[PDB]
Amino acid sequence: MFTGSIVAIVTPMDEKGNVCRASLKKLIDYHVASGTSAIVSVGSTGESATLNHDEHADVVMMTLDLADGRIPVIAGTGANATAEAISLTQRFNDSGIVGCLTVTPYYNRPSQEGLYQHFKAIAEHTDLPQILYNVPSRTGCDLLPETVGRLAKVKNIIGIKEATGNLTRVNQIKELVSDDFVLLSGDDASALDFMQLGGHGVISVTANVAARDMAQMCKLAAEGHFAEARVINQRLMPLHNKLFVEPNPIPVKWACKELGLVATDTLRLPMTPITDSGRETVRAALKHAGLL
Amino acid sequence: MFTGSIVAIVTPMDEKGNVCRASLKKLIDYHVASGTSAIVSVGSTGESATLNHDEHADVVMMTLDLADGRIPVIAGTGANATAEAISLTQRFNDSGIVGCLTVTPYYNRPSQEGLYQHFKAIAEHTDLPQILYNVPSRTGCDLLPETVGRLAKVKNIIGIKEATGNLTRVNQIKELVSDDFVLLSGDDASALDFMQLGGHGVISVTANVAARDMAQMCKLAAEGHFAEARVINQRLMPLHNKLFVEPNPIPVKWACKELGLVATDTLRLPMTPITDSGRETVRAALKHAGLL
Amino acid sequence: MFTGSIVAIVTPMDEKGNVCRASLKKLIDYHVASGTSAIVSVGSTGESATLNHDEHADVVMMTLDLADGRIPVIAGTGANATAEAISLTQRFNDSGIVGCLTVTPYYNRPSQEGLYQHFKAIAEHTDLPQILYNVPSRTGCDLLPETVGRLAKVKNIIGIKEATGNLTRVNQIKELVSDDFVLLSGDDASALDFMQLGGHGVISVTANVAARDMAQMCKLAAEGHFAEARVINQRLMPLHNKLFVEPNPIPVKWACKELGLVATDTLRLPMTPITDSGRETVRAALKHAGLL
Amino acid sequence: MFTGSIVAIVTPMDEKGNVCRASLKKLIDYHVASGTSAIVSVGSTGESATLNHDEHADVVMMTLDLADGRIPVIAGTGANATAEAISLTQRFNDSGIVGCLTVTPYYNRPSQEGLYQHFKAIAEHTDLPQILYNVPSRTGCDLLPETVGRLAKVKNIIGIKEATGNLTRVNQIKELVSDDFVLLSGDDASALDFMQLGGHGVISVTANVAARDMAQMCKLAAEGHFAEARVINQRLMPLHNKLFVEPNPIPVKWACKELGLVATDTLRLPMTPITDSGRETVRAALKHAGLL
Ligand SMILES: [K+]
Ligand SMILES: [K+]
Ligand SMILES: [K+]
Ligand SMILES: [K+]
Repeated sequence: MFTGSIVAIVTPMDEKGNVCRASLKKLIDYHVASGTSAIVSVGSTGESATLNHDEHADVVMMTLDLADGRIPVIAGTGANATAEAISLTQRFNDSGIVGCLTVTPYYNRPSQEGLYQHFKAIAEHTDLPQILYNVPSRTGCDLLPETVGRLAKVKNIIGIKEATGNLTRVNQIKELVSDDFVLLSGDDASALDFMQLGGHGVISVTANVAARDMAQMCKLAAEGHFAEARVINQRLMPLHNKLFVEPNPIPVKWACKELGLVATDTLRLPMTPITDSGRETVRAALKHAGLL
Repeated sequence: MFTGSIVAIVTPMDEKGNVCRASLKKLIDYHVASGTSAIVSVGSTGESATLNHDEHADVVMMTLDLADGRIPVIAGTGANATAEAISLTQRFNDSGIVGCLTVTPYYNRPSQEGLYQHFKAIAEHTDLPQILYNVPSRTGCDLLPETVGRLAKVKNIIGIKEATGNLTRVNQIKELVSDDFVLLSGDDASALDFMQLGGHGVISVTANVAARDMAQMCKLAAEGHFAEARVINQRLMPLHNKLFVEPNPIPVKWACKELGLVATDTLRLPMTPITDSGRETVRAALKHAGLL
Repeated sequence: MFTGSIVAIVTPMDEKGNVCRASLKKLIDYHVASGTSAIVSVGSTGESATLNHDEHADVVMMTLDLADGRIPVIAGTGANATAEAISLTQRFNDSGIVGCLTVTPYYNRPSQEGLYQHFKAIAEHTDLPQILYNVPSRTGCDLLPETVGRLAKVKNIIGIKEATGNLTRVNQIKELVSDDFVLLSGDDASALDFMQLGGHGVISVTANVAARDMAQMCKLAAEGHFAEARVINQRLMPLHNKLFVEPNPIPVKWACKELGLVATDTLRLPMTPITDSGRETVRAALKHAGLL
Repeated sequence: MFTGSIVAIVTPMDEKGNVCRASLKKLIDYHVASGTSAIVSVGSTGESATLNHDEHADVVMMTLDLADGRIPVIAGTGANATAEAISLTQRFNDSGIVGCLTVTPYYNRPSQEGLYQHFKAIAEHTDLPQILYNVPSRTGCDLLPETVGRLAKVKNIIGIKEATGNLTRVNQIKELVSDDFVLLSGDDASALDFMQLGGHGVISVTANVAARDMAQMCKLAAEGHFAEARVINQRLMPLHNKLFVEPNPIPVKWACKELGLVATDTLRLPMTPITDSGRETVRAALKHAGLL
């Protein structure tokens, strides 16, 4: 539910750019079959940026329905206005979702005090477990360990998706929070390293197309079998890197379509279709992972 | 008007975070009297992030009404979803605004081709002049001179607010675009340098509280009187820097309240009240500028 | 000899700026008593920058003499001219030193091919074991894992001091080199993390003044007792950070003098004496480590 | 002379890496004929890093001799040990050089106070004009405008080569120093911008192969004819960039050989020969500049 291989699942779309139920069902069946631990619905990889809150909610509810209790579902609930974050979270109160993934406000670059008040207010308006999400390269701000420690004192703030790729954050956060506070990687290429340092799992883009390998890798890591996990990691490393050859989720949607997991690789503007060079790069990575 | 001193105006709020018409009137009267070239309504400094589109539109309409033809108004129209940008833009068609200030999508980090398709589509569906807005520190993406050059070929894409603070961009862009394309600094501390290199004006935070000095500085710059402009710039430099001592528009709103231009310095979360240290810093800068 | 807690030992000086033998002897006795694994003589912390090659060699030979076979000594041999690196290394051929620490050329920013040819040529002119040293913040260049792998194929290139503080390098290098290639941290604040990921020890500044704790921490790490090691790390973390409050080795020399380990904290220009604020910061860190 | 186009001249070498007098003569004759303002002898581009001080001095003396009073010569005198800088400077006292170009210490990352004491001591022990040289990408430290202002008060500290490429530095420094203090760009690609902002000249790599165009460009810039200067700059821009496609001076030495200005393009390790791809890139840039 908040450990192991968690997929930041794509929102598959028809050619008109609306959610494709047949494709979503196929994806969710795949994750259940693959041993994926949970699904993050309408996170970054799910095109939270270009779905309105009604559409977002429709996808989350559809994902929950189709999951049919077989696999836990975490809703993306991020917003750069605290009022909007609260409103979006309230949509899922008493819904069946097991928790929320909520990103530091983007664009407006709040202070560490602002981040504290933001997440505290959100937490106060829900009984749902909250996973903080830090990704400075996308947001323009950086939720530092000290503030994470402050926020971990709030009862329902229970973990962090740390997407900096800065591995020193693992033990910096760990020393300031209780032993049951969950540390999850948001950076596929460093996620095994992140678990080797004490992290409890990954919210993963790669898991969209290598769900089985990712589940296996994280199980091995949790068991302390890092050399064995590393063999899998090495097979997946080109995907971990090349799934960001063009902006996420352009490559991973293409990959999903290539593997027959979704009907179309359609995205919403300003995401654009994969370049020819992109296709070949990603195809090479899939081949390296043994997925073709 | 798209040259000279253009204020990125604060959205003054009462204690409930709602727009304060009386305060907005005072500000607009102040800019009319002080020679400001135009008003950017609900840009970053106007808390675009935390107003919903309906509130956003209300503020722009209120600003047009209060302006009453005395000073041109430019609407902030940025969104990270191309469909949303287009929809927001339509709310202002035939409103009386003279143009739109439209930011590169934030958080989703589109490619250069993505940015091209975003702004092209926005421009296609309006007759209004469009001013592009690049601010990588906030958005996570960087609209490069090559792509600005492509976009400048679109009839109604007329200029750019360049907020990198990287002065090499001025002549990189200038050489790729027609001589009527407007280059506006979005970085107060480097704006005079930007104008000296070929820039046509500034969309300014400092202009909120030093409107007359900014207007004169920009006129002198336009006339080639850089040494004379620089004397004014030097007295404003502490403001140019310290208005960002805490997240914009926290400092400038406090400054406006201290001068009596607005009734309260209230903001919306995740912006929080200025710190005591911040007040001291900002106060000092106002005094250096001769404003208190 | 190339694992555990290795000290990048200061070059203690009299008030005239020349090596102080009495102080060097006291330091070396301290390291023997403390269980320090080896001594790096005239590395960065030893003011390699401001000693000429004759003076450098005198200090290395004095350190070797005073060690008297009780503790292995690694000579700093870095130079940004390959001819000079070769000449400096040749001074120590058949001397008693057990190996060399050789930094990527600084200032002239060679290519990865240049780095390869540099280190290959050096290795070819000596039988001594070579430890590569990467510290981009000081040198302006970055020896990447791929090139490390290339160089590890040379018989006497046997390890790396990785001072980037970028923990992802550990497993990137490890996968490209043989199992007996040594990975050492050059970044005290992340060194435990570095060992947790597979590193074999640290070449440490902190060990100058906390030799016992550092030895104990590294032993615990090598044994897989990371929680226990972490308790020591937490006690030392303020030193790990604050020993760079002013340029290394200004703080650590002051610390050594304060602990009675050296007679004077004299350095050579352009290093300047510790500031008053500096003194208090470092004193607080020593107190936190229980060393006062 | 400390204004206009100043060439950072290559140290031409035979196949053994020894200075080639015949090639150096050709280069000097070329700069005399092409209107270059002065020659910087054994700066970065002259492989200061890989000549020992005696060879360094030989090249400077040979350059004075060949110049034969026809063009002023500035000696590179930088060292990261203040005592060494002073000693090197004395080798040139009463030599006929008109001044020294002295870099911020590299690798040891001194404080601003350290830099102050370094350059003050150097200036004290010579009558020669000193030009400070700031290039953080290479040295690991950054001489800030405040400290430049302090140093400019020293009689014989007369100017600065500012190689950051950060154009805001021009007027930050200018406002802190007297009107006779010389501001010289050390970044070819931004040099015209630097001059437009108030800079007095450039210490240039590009001038090695486009001496006449550089001399005219700088004269036009000095006269305020920026649009006319910019046309020349645009034909040189590919060289300004691609002369750093591989580490300086690898590209410019190859370019000199291709034009027939020098007999061989040999460098000293850790510089290695230009790649085939590099040749292609550089060749293209020469052609764009009209030189081949
Ligand atoms: K909690
Ligand atoms: K246009
Ligand atoms: K080896
Ligand atoms: K002076």
